[PDB]
Amino acid sequence: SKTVILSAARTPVGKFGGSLKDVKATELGGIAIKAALERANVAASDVEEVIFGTVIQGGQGQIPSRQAARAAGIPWEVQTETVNKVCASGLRAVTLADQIIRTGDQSLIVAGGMESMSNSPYILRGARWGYRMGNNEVIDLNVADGLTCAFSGTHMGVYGGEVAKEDGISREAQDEWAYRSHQRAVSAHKEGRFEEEIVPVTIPQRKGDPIVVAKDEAPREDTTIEKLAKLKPVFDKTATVTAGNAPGLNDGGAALVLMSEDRAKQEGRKPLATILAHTAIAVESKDFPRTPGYAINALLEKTGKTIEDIDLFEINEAFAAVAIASTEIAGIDPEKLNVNGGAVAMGHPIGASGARIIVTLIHALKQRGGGIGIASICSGGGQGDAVMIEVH
Amino acid sequence: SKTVILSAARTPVGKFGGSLKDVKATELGGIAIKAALERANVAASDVEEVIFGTVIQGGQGQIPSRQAARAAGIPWEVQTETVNKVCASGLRAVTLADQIIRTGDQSLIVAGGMESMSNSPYILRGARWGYRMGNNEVIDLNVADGLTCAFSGTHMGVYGGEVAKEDGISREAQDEWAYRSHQRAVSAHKEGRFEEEIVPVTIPQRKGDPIVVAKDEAPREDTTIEKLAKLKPVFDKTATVTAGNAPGLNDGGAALVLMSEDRAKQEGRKPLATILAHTAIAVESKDFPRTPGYAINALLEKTGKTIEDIDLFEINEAFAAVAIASTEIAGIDPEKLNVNGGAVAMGHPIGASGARIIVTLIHALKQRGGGIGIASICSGGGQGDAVMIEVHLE
Amino acid sequence: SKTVILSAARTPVGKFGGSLKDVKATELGGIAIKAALERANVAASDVEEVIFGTVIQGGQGQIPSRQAARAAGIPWEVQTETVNKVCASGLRAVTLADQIIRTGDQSLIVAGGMESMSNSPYILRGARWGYRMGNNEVIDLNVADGLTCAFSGTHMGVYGGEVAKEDGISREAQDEWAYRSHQRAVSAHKEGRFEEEIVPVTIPQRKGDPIVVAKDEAPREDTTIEKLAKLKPVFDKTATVTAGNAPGLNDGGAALVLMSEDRAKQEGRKPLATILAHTAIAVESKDFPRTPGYAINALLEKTGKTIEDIDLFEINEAFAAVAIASTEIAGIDPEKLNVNGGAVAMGHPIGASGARIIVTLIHALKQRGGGIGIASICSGGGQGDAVMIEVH
Amino acid sequence: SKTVILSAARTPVGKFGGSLKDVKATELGGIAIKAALERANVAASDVEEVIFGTVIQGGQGQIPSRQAARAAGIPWEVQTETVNKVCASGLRAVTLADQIIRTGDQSLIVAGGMESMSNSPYILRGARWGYRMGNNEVIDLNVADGLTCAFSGTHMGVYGGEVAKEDGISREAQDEWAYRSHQRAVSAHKEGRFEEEIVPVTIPQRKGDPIVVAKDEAPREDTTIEKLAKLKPVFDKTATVTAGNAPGLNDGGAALVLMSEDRAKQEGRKPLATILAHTAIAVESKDFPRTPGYAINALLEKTGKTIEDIDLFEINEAFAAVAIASTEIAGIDPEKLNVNGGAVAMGHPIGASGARIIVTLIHALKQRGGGIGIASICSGGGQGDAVMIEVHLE
Ligand SMILES: CC(C)(COP(=O)(O)OP(=O)(O)OC[C@H]1O[C@@H](n2cnc3c(N)ncnc32)[C@H](O)[C@@H]1OP(=O)(O)O)[C@@H](O)C(=O)NCCC(=O)NCCS
Ligand SMILES: CC(C)(COP(=O)(O)OP(=O)(O)OC[C@H]1O[C@@H](n2cnc3c(N)ncnc32)[C@H](O)[C@@H]1OP(=O)(O)O)[C@@H](O)C(=O)NCCC(=O)NCCS
Ligand SMILES: CC(C)(COP(=O)(O)OP(=O)(O)OC[C@H]1O[C@@H](n2cnc3c(N)ncnc32)[C@H](O)[C@@H]1OP(=O)(O)O)[C@@H](O)C(=O)NCCC(=O)NCCS
Ligand SMILES: CC(C)(COP(=O)(O)OP(=O)(O)OC[C@H]1O[C@@H](n2cnc3c(N)ncnc32)[C@H](O)[C@@H]1OP(=O)(O)O)[C@@H](O)C(=O)NCCC(=O)NCCS
Repeated sequence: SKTVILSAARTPVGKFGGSLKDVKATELGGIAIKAALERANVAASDVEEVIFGTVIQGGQGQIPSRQAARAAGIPWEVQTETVNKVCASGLRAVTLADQIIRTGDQSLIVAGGMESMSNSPYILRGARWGYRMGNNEVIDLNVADGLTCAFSGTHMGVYGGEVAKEDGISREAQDEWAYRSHQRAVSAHKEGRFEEEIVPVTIPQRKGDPIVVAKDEAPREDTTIEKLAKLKPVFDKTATVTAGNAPGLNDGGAALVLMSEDRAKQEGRKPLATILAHTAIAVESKDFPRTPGYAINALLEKTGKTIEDIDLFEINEAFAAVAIASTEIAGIDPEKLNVNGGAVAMGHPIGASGARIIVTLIHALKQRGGGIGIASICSGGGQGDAVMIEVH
Repeated sequence: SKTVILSAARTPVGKFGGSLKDVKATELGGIAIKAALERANVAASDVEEVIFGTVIQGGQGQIPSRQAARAAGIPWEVQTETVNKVCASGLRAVTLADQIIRTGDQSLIVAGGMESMSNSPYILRGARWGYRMGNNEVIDLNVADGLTCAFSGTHMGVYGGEVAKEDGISREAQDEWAYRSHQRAVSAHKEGRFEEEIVPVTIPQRKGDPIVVAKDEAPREDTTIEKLAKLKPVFDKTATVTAGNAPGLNDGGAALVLMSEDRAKQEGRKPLATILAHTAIAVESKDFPRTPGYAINALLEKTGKTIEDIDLFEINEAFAAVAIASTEIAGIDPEKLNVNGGAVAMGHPIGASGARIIVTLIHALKQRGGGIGIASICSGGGQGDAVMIEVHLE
Repeated sequence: SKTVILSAARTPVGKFGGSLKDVKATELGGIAIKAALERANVAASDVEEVIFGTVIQGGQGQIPSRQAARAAGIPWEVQTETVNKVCASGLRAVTLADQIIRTGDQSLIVAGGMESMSNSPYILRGARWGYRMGNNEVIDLNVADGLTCAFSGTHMGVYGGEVAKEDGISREAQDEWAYRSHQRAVSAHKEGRFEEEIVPVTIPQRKGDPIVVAKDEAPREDTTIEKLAKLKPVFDKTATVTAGNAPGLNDGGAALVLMSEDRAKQEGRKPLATILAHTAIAVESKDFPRTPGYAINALLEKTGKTIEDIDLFEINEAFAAVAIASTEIAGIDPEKLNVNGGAVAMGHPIGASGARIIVTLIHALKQRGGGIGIASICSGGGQGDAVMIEVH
Repeated sequence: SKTVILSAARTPVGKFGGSLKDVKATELGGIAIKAALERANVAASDVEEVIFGTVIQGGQGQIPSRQAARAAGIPWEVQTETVNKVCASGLRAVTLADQIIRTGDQSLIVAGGMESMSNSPYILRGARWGYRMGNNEVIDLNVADGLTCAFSGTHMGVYGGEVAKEDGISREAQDEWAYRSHQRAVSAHKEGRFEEEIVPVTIPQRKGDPIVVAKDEAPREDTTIEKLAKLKPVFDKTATVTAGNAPGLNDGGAALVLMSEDRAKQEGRKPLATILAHTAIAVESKDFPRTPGYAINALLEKTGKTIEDIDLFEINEAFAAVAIASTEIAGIDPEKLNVNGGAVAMGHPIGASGARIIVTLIHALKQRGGGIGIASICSGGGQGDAVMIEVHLE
């Protein structure tokens, strides 16, 4: 009952309708999974279970995790489940893998997440039994299943703005975090700090030569405080949340290979990282933006560690407001937060983001010579999940 | 040691466009969960995790398990995830609850599943970035995400007929198993053997009093071998699979309350059942109908145990052909299989069926004076899952 | 330059999603056309032109008039146009035929109208070039092309209520007209006064025996002033227009055979009726309910006839309010108006109604021993058309 | 006696999804109508009737002719009807105006047509009363109402290739006529021969200054026989019809002002042109491409006249194959046919094309010093319409 991470791989994150528009979510997951197995030196046929997150499942076909496992070359004989915990899906896949391995039921699991918000369909409610008369709506499945509360219909972006308002986080503080997120992502890319974690995506072409996507699409070298201050409130004209200080709709895949500490020892494998612990909390839907600091505090209490014991943090930038608020709630030095950039700059491919931030955290830790990291992520519907990892 | 089941409840199963047409999947889940908590005498605010299965998630809204949890009165502070393992979703929700409780991370979980195949939407692929010109498809999401192979586009019912053909199971054997399934379900309803497991669904009317649905809609009192032999093959003129020896599209929910052995003893709680063990196997998509007997064989191998120690079996009737094939492959006595009816009579609300068969198995064990049971279910994509349970009275 | 009517035939009028739900508009038009040719004793091959009205053309296929001509057994060699003047379509087809015959360019035209509001599709605007993101609408083509003003988006039923309000026509007066319209339609049917004009519709069956529709579906023997007074305002909670005092959405076909007076004389044909004259007026969209009395007054001025010279009137019951208002504006004895019932009782299959009221007027005239009739009809967009016919 | 044309105006023709993408059909109609009234020096409030053609009416809203009339500034008090005779709609609008004026019922009519094939919607058949289960079609309304036979479902382009095959018109003859069509259209634009007939379209931008579209978008300066020979057949691997020797889907409007001879003389108005005569014929749907030459022959027979008395012809290029076939059938000198280009180069906005070719014919006659012309157009469903006009200067 201890879980090691042998490997951690992610695709670049694409913009909505951008570089990965013609790649299915399951293909992005397959690419991440295959790169993780290569980097782990694990044969596909030795995988015992695949646990894969994706949120907008409508129209992906039967059990998307199986499609991603098969796209990776994992044989038919390996069992799989698809999991949905909205933004936490990719992280919960990993913490579920940790739990299953700690029972001894399995010793080698692939876990991660995938999303192609570019390829989400539109739906027709009412067409099955008939509209009869009067106009009806054609519903963006990203909006219906990902971006709006199932209880109130309110957009996540309205809840983000309401929390920023109640927490007293200014427009100017949010635009400063957005700027810093862009500058750290462009810097990390230029200086080669994403080279190790990224598996490029090759897109067969109508033309002759294949398109290679090797870089995160959304970071802007040319964004500035001045340009961000010009943008308009997107969800409410009185709020502070804009397109510039909120993450986009995005496409991406992320995968990790997990193994029992005991099996890795016996096989003579040097793990990339160890899972020390994880916890989740839940609050009302409208308070989802508050959860990452609560989840971090809950995990510190669980482990008996203090904030000063943590070398780096990845808090998913659900909004810039959420990185700032969660910094206050947990008393985090922002110099140790999202040091290679975060979702405001890099995007939020919902089902992948939870696994993506672990992949980024591991490599950020390796880059500063190892240490202890927490990845924390809030999720629509009002949950927060956090995991503590060690890179030796 | 062994995870305990305090309670197990299911809705009636409705026909497609039938008696539960106007009830959302998440409401069916909530009703089942609330009845499970009432029967367990567990407070909703003491639940630590809800793990709920559903397959056609398209258009249900954010994290359907959470909607089901809230519909049951479970507070905001309880964590939840939705799981999808096609037909196995409701069963894998339970075996995941078992693994989590066995780690010690939690001691009280609600697990189960739900589906409203009636309320699944249609989709438009291509409308987001534009058709430009030419006709396109408006796609039935039950067909796209539930009933067709992600790899080949082939209907599960084609795979059902192909496996029945290859195993040499006749049209006549399939129709006899279908007639038997209806006789056993009708018989279980009329003799009061479903009364304990079913939580009725109350549908508030715009008009007069509420409608209360208390009975499984699909079982037919008046079906016969004669009528079944008249039906035409549905997926291939040359195959043996009809609307009468294949389950329907259906609406339902089912829920169980799971607790650690240790916590159950501290609180004075007698288990309804114990989870002994579970396993899963996986094969090619086209071979999904063969998995239940293989899942049983691997589960027996794992527990050192013998087919003769098992008092009752629930094998989800993915087709009549699957109950027959699995009987030979596991060497099962048919008199010990699906004794109150199965999916051919009762229906297959995909996300719920894996929890549903465990609820039916627990109550069939209890009616028999107790014993050991295996629930086994195959799922689209080529998986089989089986769980071994123990039921004792007093 | 005079036009005779050799024959006049209509299908029964079906309710929305009712008796004619599985018959295409072009099939309803074909059935009417074929019955008119039989009743005229005119060979299909001698027809020189088919002019046919239909309003909701979306999804009917290429030139619906040609489909109706071919469904009637009219050979490929006969020319055809489809015309759209909303509610006036079926009447304008007839008055256009009169004009063409008065030039001598042709001497034998089939004219009429057809509508299947049951079979109108739904549309997606935005799907061609792509929604990109956000919910959109699926639009009822009856609502978009038939029932709402192209300028304001307002429902015809809102304009009906606004005119009833401005003209001081009470809820109670409208419910009395609705009751009278139902009682005259049921009476006409029971006493055989629709037997001559109706051509039954035969619907081939999944079962063995074909369904024969021989009766107008919408008239209610059991409707009463009491039941009508219980109904709620449908378009605005402060207005007087209800489901009971406004016509429905309906399905129907109507056809007439027109011939030059000179050719009919030479062939020894006794015409059913003669077209004496016609006129149209136009007003702003919102004033469409006012046009029938104006059109009648314009036609009396044109012919130098007075209201007392007219034996019977058919004013299409666009609303009960419109029969009442148009009665005042033209000073019409209501005992000579819509004597066998009208659209409030019988339905308003938009593209057919203009031809339908002429078919009804001719037979109502024959039943009282001949005389002079005016048919008048308002049409969405703010037009009114009226025709004066003689039955000798 | 003879109806007179005071004026004739057309928009540029836009490509599908091209330069007029953001302009509704009714706006294109209004722009053409307003330019016709300006050029006729006729007051909008003196018009007595608007007869306007459009084919894909689905989703345009109530009586599109009235929307076009109001877009032109024509008052509410002017009567209007929309007509549909597929590709002949714009031309039959004019010949109907001619018949009405010849009765004396009216003395001043606006006639013409419009289409925005760019803005045609998709439809859902079956969503009103419900799919129940199974995939359905989302239908391109251009395809359903414009481009396919109501009787067979066959694309007009299949009928085009079948008639080209049966008439023995080679791929090479079709591509030479296509190259010629582009050369003549490009040439007419560059040499200022379209400047008089075209009314530019001004598209107000959300952003900076308005976009002014003044040029036909489809004519290609850089097309060659070589490039045309490289294209693959569109509707049948074995046919000769390509994207290059068939017209596109296009956006456009065109309008004419018609007046009685008597009224024109009272008001001092010199006619742009006189309508001499018109006729229409009808054949089987599949034979629609053969009708233009037959319509010309019947119109000559009717007027006692001879093919040699006609100075210019506009035969709508429904396909290159149709211009060639019709040339043989009517015995036309190609040097007198479509002399400023036709639909293969210029496009086919179905509802407008029949008015458009009359506008182009009037200005080609005027450029030639005057004369007699015939416009002939075939239409989906199997019709042909031809109109004879006279143009004199001074
Ligand atoms: C906020 C949101 C509505 C924006 O959608 P969008 O309008 O498509 O966003 P875009 O990036 O296309 O548009 C924003 C505009 O601001 C500009 N902009 C955005 N970020 C900028 C930056 N950092 N610097 C400068 N300009 C910027 C863009 O260039 C664009 O302007 P343009 O139209 O001239 O190109 C969408 O990304 C969203 O809903 N995000 C939240 C996702 C979420 O909540 N996920 C979790 C769900 S549980
Ligand atoms: C088989 C299937 C296509 C049938 O759909 P359907 O046509 O809507 O089925 P119905 O329930 O309407 O039955 C069709 C006919 O058979 C008849 N029939 C069905 N079962 C019968 C029985 N036991 N006795 C007599 N008649 C019976 C019905 O009465 C009906 O007759 P009717 O149309 O005259 O009323 C559909 O249920 C299916 O695809 N099921 C497979 C489920 C599955 O594979 N799920 C797992 C995938 S991962
Ligand atoms: C008014 C309108 C919205 C009604 O649509 P609808 O709701 O489908 O109408 P229905 O007849 O189904 O419903 C009306 C209700 O009143 C009742 N009702 C209607 N007429 C009645 C009568 N004469 N006596 C008693 N009850 C009557 C019906 O039974 C029904 O009640 P129910 O739901 O219990 O069956 C629709 O017919 C309409 O828009 N009409 C105007 C058409 C028009 O303007 N055409 C010209 C366009 S240019
Ligand atoms: C023929 C038809 C299917 C073509 O549609 P499409 O594929 O959208 O056509 P495009 O304009 O995109 O042309 C296709 C290709 O041919 C090329 N092409 C077309 N005309 C060309 C020319 N003159 N020279 C060189 N290349 C040419 C285009 O550049 C394009 O190449 P690309 O795809 O690499 O850019 C369509 O226009 C049609 O159905 N037309 C018939 C109209 C009709 O029948 N109307 C009357 C019915 S009642």
